Amino acid sequence: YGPDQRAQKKGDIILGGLFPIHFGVAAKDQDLKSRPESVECIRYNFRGFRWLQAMIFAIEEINSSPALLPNLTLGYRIFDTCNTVSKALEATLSFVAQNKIDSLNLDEFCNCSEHIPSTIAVVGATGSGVSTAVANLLGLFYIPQVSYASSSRLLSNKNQFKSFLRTIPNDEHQATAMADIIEYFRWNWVGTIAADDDYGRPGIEKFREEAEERDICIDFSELISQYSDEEEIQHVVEVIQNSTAKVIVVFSSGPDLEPLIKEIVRRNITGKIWLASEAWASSSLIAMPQYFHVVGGTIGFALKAGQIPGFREFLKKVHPRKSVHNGFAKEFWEETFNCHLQEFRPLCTGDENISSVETPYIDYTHLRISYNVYLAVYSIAHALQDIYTCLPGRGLFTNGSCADIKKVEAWQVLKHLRHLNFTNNMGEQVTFDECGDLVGNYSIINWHLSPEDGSIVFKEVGYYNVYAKKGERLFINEEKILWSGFSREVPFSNCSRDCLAGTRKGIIEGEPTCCFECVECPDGEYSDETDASACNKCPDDFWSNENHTSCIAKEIEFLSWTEPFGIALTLFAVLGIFLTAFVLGVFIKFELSYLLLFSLLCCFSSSLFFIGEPQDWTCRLRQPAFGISFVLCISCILVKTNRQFLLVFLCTFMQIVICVIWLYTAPPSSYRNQELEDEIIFITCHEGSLMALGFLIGYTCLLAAICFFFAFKSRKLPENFNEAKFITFSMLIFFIVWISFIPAYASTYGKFVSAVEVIAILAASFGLLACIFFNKIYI
Amino acid sequence: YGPDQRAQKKGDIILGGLFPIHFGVAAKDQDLKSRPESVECIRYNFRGFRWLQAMIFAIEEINSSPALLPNLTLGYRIFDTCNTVSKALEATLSFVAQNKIDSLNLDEFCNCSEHIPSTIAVVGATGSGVSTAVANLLGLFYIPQVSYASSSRLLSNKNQFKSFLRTIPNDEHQATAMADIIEYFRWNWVGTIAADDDYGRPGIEKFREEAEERDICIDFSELISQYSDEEEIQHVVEVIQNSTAKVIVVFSSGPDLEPLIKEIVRRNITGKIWLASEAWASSSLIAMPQYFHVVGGTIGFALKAGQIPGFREFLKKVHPRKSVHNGFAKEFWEETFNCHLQEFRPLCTGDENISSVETPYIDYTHLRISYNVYLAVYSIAHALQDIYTCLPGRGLFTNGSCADIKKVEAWQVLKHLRHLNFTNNMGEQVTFDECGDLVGNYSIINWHLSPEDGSIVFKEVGYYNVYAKKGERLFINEEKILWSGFSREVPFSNCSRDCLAGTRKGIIEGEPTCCFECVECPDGEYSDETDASACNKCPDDFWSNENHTSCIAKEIEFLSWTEPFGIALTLFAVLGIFLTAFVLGVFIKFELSYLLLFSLLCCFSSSLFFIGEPQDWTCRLRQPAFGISFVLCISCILVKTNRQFLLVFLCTFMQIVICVIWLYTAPPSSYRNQELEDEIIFITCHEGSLMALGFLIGYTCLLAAICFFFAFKSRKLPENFNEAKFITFSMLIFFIVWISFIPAYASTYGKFVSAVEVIAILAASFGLLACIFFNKIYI
Ligand SMILES: *[C@@H]1O[C@H](CO)[C@@H](O[C@@H]2O[C@H](CO)[C@@H](O[C@@H]3O[C@H](CO)[C@@H](O)[C@H](O)[C@H]3NC(C)=O)[C@H](O)[C@H]2NC(C)=O)[C@H](O)[C@H]1NC(C)=O
Ligand SMILES: *[C@@H]1O[C@H](CO)[C@@H](O[C@@H]2O[C@H](CO)[C@@H](O[C@@H]3O[C@H](CO)[C@@H](O)[C@H](O)[C@H]3NC(C)=O)[C@H](O)[C@H]2NC(C)=O)[C@H](O)[C@H]1NC(C)=O
Ligand SMILES: *[C@@H]1O[C@H](CO)[C@@H](O[C@@H]2O[C@H](CO)[C@@H](O)[C@H](O)[C@H]2NC(C)=O)[C@H](O)[C@H]1NC(C)=O
Ligand SMILES: *[C@@H]1O[C@H](CO)[C@@H](O[C@@H]2O[C@H](CO)[C@@H](O)[C@H](O)[C@H]2NC(C)=O)[C@H](O)[C@H]1NC(C)=O
Ligand SMILES: N[C@@H](Cc1c[nH]c2ccccc12)C(=O)O
Ligand SMILES: N[C@@H](Cc1c[nH]c2ccccc12)C(=O)O
Ligand SMILES: *[C@@H]1O[C@H](CO)[C@@H](O)[C@H](O)[C@H]1NC(C)=O
Ligand SMILES: *[C@@H]1O[C@H](CO)[C@@H](O)[C@H](O)[C@H]1NC(C)=O
Ligand SMILES: *[C@@H]1O[C@H](CO)[C@@H](O)[C@H](O)[C@H]1NC(C)=O
Ligand SMILES: *[C@@H]1O[C@H](CO)[C@@H](O)[C@H](O)[C@H]1NC(C)=O
Ligand SMILES: *[C@@H]1O[C@H](CO)[C@@H](O)[C@H](O)[C@H]1NC(C)=O
Ligand SMILES: *[C@@H]1O[C@H](CO)[C@@H](O)[C@H](O)[C@H]1NC(C)=O
Ligand SMILES: *[C@@H]1O[C@H](CO)[C@@H](O)[C@H](O)[C@H]1NC(C)=O
Ligand SMILES: *[C@@H]1O[C@H](CO)[C@@H](O)[C@H](O)[C@H]1NC(C)=O
Ligand SMILES: [Ca+2]
Ligand SMILES: [Ca+2]
Ligand SMILES: [Ca+2]
Ligand SMILES: [Ca+2]
Repeated sequence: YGPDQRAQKKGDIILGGLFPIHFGVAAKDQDLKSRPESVECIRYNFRGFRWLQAMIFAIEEINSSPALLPNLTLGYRIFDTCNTVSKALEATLSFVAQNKIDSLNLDEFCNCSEHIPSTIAVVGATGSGVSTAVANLLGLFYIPQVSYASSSRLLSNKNQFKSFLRTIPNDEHQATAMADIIEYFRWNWVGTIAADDDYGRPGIEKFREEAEERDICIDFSELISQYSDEEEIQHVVEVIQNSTAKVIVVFSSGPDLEPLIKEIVRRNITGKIWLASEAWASSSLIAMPQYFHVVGGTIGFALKAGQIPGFREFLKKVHPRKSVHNGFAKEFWEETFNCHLQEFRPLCTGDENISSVETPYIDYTHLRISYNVYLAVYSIAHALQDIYTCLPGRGLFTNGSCADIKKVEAWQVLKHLRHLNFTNNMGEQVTFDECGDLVGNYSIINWHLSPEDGSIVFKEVGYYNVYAKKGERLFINEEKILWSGFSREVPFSNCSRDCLAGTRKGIIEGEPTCCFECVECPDGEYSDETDASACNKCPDDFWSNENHTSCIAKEIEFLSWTEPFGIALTLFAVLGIFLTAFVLGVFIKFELSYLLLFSLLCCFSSSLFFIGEPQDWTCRLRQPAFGISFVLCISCILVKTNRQFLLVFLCTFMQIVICVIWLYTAPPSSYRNQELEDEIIFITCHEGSLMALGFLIGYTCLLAAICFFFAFKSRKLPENFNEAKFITFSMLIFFIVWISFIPAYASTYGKFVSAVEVIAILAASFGLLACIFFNKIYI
Repeated sequence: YGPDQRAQKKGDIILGGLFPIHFGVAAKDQDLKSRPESVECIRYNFRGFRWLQAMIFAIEEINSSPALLPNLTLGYRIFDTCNTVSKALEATLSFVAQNKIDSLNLDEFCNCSEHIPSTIAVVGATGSGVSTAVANLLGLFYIPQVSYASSSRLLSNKNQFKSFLRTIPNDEHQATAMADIIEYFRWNWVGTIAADDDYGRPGIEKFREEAEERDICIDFSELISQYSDEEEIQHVVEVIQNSTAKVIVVFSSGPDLEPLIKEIVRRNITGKIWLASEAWASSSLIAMPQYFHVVGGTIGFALKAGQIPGFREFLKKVHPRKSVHNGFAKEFWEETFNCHLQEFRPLCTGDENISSVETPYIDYTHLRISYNVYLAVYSIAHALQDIYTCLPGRGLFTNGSCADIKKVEAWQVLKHLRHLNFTNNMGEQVTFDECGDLVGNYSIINWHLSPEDGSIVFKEVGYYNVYAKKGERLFINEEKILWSGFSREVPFSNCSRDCLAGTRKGIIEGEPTCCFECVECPDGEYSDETDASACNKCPDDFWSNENHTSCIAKEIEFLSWTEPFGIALTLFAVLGIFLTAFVLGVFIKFELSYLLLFSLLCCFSSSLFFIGEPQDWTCRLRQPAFGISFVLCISCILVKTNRQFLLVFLCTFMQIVICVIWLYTAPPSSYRNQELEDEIIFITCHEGSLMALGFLIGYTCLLAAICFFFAFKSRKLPENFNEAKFITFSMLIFFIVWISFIPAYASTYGKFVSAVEVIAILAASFGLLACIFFNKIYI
């Protein structure tokens, strides 16, 4: 009863089933003026008819093989749910009719003897919005429902759907796999689209939850349906166009993506790569050749294929007349041959060849969901077998006493179906968990266009092994992947382009972490990585390059010790020492000959002892350059004609006491200065407050000035061949040198702050011997 | 029939109803050894019994007032769904029993005359996981279901739930309101918790979708249930403890938050503020006084209260004996008085006072959902009224012919219920939209503890006007809000603390945009805002401050025009001019008196014409400082005793030709230099390649040196009171000055690169007159 398009066959134990022979109900909506009537289904699903044949075929195989359920035949009352909850509930209200005694004792059948004989276990409700609505009605009467296709995670809640097992993997793994793919191809800017029913809605939240532990920032997220209006479809395609993201993760069903794909083709939005859910990655509505402008390269998923023997030869044995136990055969015949079967449209002779036309009923390469239908009805058969072959004192019920077969109930088959452990025709073990589902391995496919009259071929490009360890589960042989149909290079679908090794990452306000700008950082930056979020600072003896990469450029070494700028002045000091020694020899052979020669040679020999990079001793040894000058300027008071002479320690010991007092105040330490930035590693010796200045003013500007007022009366007096005149000329040379010293010493730094003093001491002590020794010798 | 705890009363038109008298079914799960039986409900819901009394009371009011539905009495078959889909489906399978002809013609009642008289419109299914499961079964038979409490957005899909209207607002507005509150209090780091059924799951996705257009980054998102296990509850409280976010948006129901709230109290996780959904913000399971350590200050929502007259006096008229049409009264009596009614537990006399004990059945301050029950049954009455008072040729059905009352069907009441426009007892208009719901205004409450024996009082702190414009809908009078129970200051719940105006925002890799670090930016930074994501760069005449805020510090103005460093040298130049003029007057009164006085005064008067900030003319007027020196040094060849003399243009015109050729090569333009960074706005005049150097070497070092070999034979020759000797002394002064000029000119910059040349010209031209004019005058 119920609907009047059944597929019915009597038997001892009646199964029942629910299959999607059409794709939907008609678009007519009632205004409720007239009394409402049953809505008529519109499209046709040859894949759904193949699923129905796979159920019926395995029931004939169980009734054929006598090693499984002997002297007991299986019937079935297979209905058709046109992918709608109402058409499914009209069927599963006729499934539970004899069981409807427990609340309504007022059934009292009164229209049949066996009273619509009680279904033991229903196999069906493909959609997950349909299984959720049928498993609520098959949960009061405890009839087990073994669904072959519904694969949402809401149905794995065994406090509400108390009797629901399924032979298709959960979708907690597929939303992990679609994040592993996006992580593996190094994308971080994707968008999601999900069908608004119980399949896409809790299956895109798992992808959102598992693509933010990988940094898979989501761009947009829209929900579609198969009954959405034109404003909603236009809004979804405007969000697709208004964005810049090439990976679109579509977690939807077959005919829910149809109004979006039609309109995206009609508006020609090319470039995106569609990661596909399992429900539409092998679909005879989206894989159509004229959609291949926008739908190509769609890396999808598919379940593990099966092998059913004799099934393809059983599919061709169909007929609208020889099949008396199949009410859908006439509708399939008329829809596949464009006939009109008589018992615009020509009358059908009924002698056609089924292998002649091209249709998804017989043009298939792998059984994937049809094998799940076969496996579900074999699961119910292998539970009825264990009820059949149970010995007393051994079973599963209370006190081990198992139940009979001739009066078997639905909850006993549910109890045995929970504890199921059997083997297929492929040697695999099938067992339902505590949440009642199987576990399987996905085989990632790709959408290629066959270049000889073929529609679309699905080329397998890897797997997804769910048994392996977390992290190593995905294998993508990416030399078979044709990006957007024809290309070969992996497309760029990041948000902002990853900047180079000279720049850092700077963010925009109101945009995610996955989108930045990239600016350069200054002054000791050294962005050593490629995408560093903050470039560091260099060590103090290093400075950044021109391209702002790793700072291998060190700072200065400004010393000029043996350089060709200081070595020539050292040669001048050696020439002064040699010219002094050649006069000392002529003064020895041929106190003003001992001290005013020895300290005079010291003032020109220790003046070469202030070059190079200074240190503690080379920074404390600047005091002899004045202490020896104060003793070598004693000739101006010792060689005069106004001459008890060995009391030069009335000034030399004063200078020595000044030096011994000032060596603690002006410290014996070079001080490295930071005046420039790039190459500024200095050494400047940092005289304290007044020490060397007071020492110079009290010796080298005081003795030569106290000699000045004493020799100004003798400058116009020649004596001993004008010795006073030559002393005054050397004193004028010394005054010119000490006038030239101080401003050039004040207005220089570093390399040129010592080369003024060391040149001025040379220029004074060379004149103070060349004006005097030559005139005293050559006369 | 169905369940054997009904509330039944016969009548002409039977309504039906579904109410949550208990809170859930017992925790016993079947192992299916025994034959499974009906599970027994556990807790009690006095609020649910108040809702049942509000339905029954309005049915008595319709049967009482003769102005509404006269000569026609309303019955009801009210059942009890213990918040479970299975207990609701056992009831709504006994609602549709006479309507079960359309698919099963084999009903053929055979146990009643009227055959369980057909319910016209059911009122119930409070939960939104229960209304979704009952509206699928009341959508084949087109019975209208007017739910009073289910408020999810999945039920507003009129292609699947074809007959479902409701008198509670949708939850597309409440998830907007909870984002408006978080935006209004300036939070950006929240966490969400949602009950895993059809209420929290599509209601937290709307909050996630509307709290990322406001930048409301989400921290965590967990799903709970009332059947969750201890590992899941421990995981949720470990995510709450392991996070740092104080705003927790709980979108859940009453008894779904119970195992989380119990365990959070048992582990004492204090500090969080719980934004509440409407379902538990006024709940007699969470608002309990011992939970107030962690549950306080919970800014919730509540619907608009109603006024039902006579209802509180009707509630006290209940009795287990006088109520013959109410099967729940004995259970309510026994559960509220701890009795055991006879027809551990003492026997009940049945003479107690209902207003004596404290219970949520009678301790209420505002009718919110009870008014919705009243409004739903008045909606069905005001649709039956319009079927009653329809004139022919005027109705809503086909060709205007409306239907009778004595044979009325469910789809006619559905048609009239769609077109409903009536008025309450409060003067408000009630009309269902095209998606079949009402619109209402929320009244935001807060959870205060009453400090005299009270449990928890709910103090209203504002509203949420959904009729107003988008953006201005929320009004929070925040001087009534007690944060976490007692406090008064708004709590800080951002991710990272907003940094100051000296620093920028730097990001962390692997963390959202809402969390940053804050580093300082250098060298012309001027972070003018408070939380700028990138600090700008200053204009070139400005440099950054010490605190790196807005750069008001301008650069240098190094000129020294009228400063106390250049004005004293200008006074020295004026003194040189005056001392030259006083000698010119004594040479006039008492060509070497004309040219060697006029050009000599020019060389000391135009030497003050090179001070200040230079410009085109003040940078081209450096050439007279050599052109006048070459003409004023002509005295050294014009005043000698070896003296056709007016051919000084054999050198002065050569210098003039050099200047006229070099004024284009060395350009007349000051060049601003950038040698330092902070205060470095310079002017340096940028001599070209060799122009001034060659001019100086060809005039001022050439004439004085060609005079040298001519006057070296006359230096030992006194003539005209030693004029040659005084000329040689002035030439030695000039040679000393031009030896002191060049190194101090080379080793300075800017302010000290002109003050060396302008001092050296003064020192040369003062000596070249003071050595000569004084000896020529005073003799
Ligand atoms: C889109 O943005 C992505 C950021 O999420 C980029 O992903 C980055 O790719 C890098 C390779 O180009 C990865 O570097 C790897 O780092 C690990 C250590 O973390 C090393 O062992 C690997 O050797 C190294 N890879 C190579 C080739 O050297 C980054 O780790 C990775 N970022 C993250 C967060 O994982 C994408 O590159 C970018 N897209 C494009 C096209 O550039
Ligand atoms: C948590 O982070 C939030 C960032 O999302 C901070 O929110 C910022 O608060 C500022 C006020 O303190 C807002 O400034 C306002 O800016 C508008 C113009 O955009 C002006 O008209 C207002 O006058 C100005 N407010 C004041 C008081 O001057 C920021 O706009 C706002 N950020 C955003 C993105 O809106 C929170 O402040 C922060 N929490 C705490 C406690 O600081
Ligand atoms: C799951 O997928 C994997 C890979 O696609 C399959 O694992 C292989 O199984 C064969 C047969 O046992 C082994 O010889 C290989 O070594 C396996 N590959 C590995 C471990 O990488 C497996 O057949 C699939 N199906 C199931 C049910 O596990
Ligand atoms: C919705 O909420 C608002 C504010 O809580 C209420 O609006 C006020 O209504 C009264 C009566 O009409 C007016 O006098 C006020 O001016 C309104 N306030 C405004 C416009 O800010 C309103 O009563 C609530 N209910 C409905 C059904 O709108
Ligand atoms: N899991 C799918 C059902 C499904 C799997 N494969 C399919 C192929 C076609 C149609 C539906 C399916 C759903 O929830 O809807
Ligand atoms: N909308 C709630 C129903 C509800 C509203 N208020 C309530 C108060 C108590 C219990 C349930 C409710 C839900 O979907 O579940
Ligand atoms: C798309 O972008 C245009 C231009 O900014 C804008 O006008 C339009 O509203 C956008 N549409 C959507 C859906 O964002
Ligand atoms: C869509 O665009 C592609 C490439 O731009 C082009 O080949 C194709 O013909 C277009 N189709 C339509 C219908 O505009
Ligand atoms: C043993 O089995 C009988 C019926 O088979 C049952 O009534 C009884 O309770 C059982 N006893 C135990 C201890 O299991
Ligand atoms: C039962 O199933 C388990 C795995 O689920 C398997 O290891 C075991 O071999 C099965 N039992 C038998 C008897 O095959
Ligand atoms: C909480 O933090 C601790 C310490 O880092 C960690 O060991 C634990 O696994 C965390 N738990 C969760 C649920 O994040
Ligand atoms: C929980 O903590 C609060 C404050 O720390 C304290 O007042 C209260 O007594 C605690 N309760 C328990 C059970 O530890
Ligand atoms: C008028 O009404 C009759 C019955 O009331 C109906 O059969 C007929 O179709 C209607 N005609 C029009 C034009 O509405
Ligand atoms: C019908 O409802 C509208 C608003 O929905 C209201 O404006 C109008 O007044 C109502 N009709 C009557 C007759 O009150
Ligand atoms: Ca398909
Ligand atoms: Ca934003
Ligand atoms: Ca409650
Ligand atoms: Ca991260």
